[PDB]
Formats: sequence, structure tokens, C-alpha cells
Amino acid sequence: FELSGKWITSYIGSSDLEKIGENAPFQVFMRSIEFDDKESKVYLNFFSKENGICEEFSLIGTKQEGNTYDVNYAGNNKFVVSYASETALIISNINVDEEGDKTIMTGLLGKGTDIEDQDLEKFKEVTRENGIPEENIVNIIERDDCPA
Ligand SMILES: CCCCc1nc(N)[se]c1CCC
Repeated sequence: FELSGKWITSYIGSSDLEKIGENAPFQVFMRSIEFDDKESKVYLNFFSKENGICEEFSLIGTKQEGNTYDVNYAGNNKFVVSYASETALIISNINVDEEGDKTIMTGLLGKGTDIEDQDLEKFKEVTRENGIPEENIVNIIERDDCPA
């Protein structure tokens, strides 16, 4: 069961709409994730937009208790890979920004642009369980025009 490798964002959900719209810090276009269990770290590479222009990031988080990871970006973040199939990952993240406001978010990742409904139904369920309404879900594949 390989979790490390190429991963592209298809959908994102958020308890705070301010964090996931156009040019927001969390409209994230994932490209790859590498879990380094020997050194208890995770490597994240993705694009985001500021001023409507693609910018690339490469972050390094640290593994913490209970399969969770801490990583700094637009504040402090603690996330976990809630679900994993051969075709997708569903990540749950809690962010506390510089102002101290807390936001819970979910993301569905895949190996490309062709979504499997079975994975998508699970993403919606996890999103719902986190108290996030369907109307707070954004289609990222539709918005990802950044470099491969
Ligand atoms: C999984 C969708 C993006 C969530 C997410 N974006 C960041 N930037 Se840090 C965070 C933690 C999960 C890697």
C-alpha cells in the first residue's frame, strides 16, 4: 500500500470559505507527497496562486503522535491521511492562522484528473462528518491550470 508519490488535488472542503477561494492560501494544487518514516518527516510539493499567478512550494512536516503531521504554512497545521485506496487519499487538516482563527478542511487527492466515484463518495462523507456543508466543497481539478 504505497502512499508516497504523485498526488493531484481534485476537491477541497472548508469550514471557513475565506481560506479556499481564488488566490486563498488553501486552494492547493498538490503535485506530490513523500512520507519519510525513518526520519519521521513528510515532503509536500504543490502550487497555489497569489495575484492569480502560480507559485510553487515544497514544505517539510514532522510526524507526531497517532499518524498525524505538523507543518507550518499560512499558520500552524496538523493533518492526517484519513483514508487511502489504490486510487486516492483523503486528507483532514486543522489550521490555526496568524490571527488565531481555526479552520477544519478536507482534500481528495488522486493520480490524475479522472476521478473514481467510490473515492468521491468517501470524500463527501468525511467532509460531512467534519461538520462541513456540501456547499463548502470546491472542485479543484476545474481550477488547476498550473504546471504539471
Ligand atoms: C490535502 C489538501 C491540502 C491540505 C493542506 N494544504 C497545505 N498547504 Se498543509 C495541508 C495539510 C495536508 C497536506
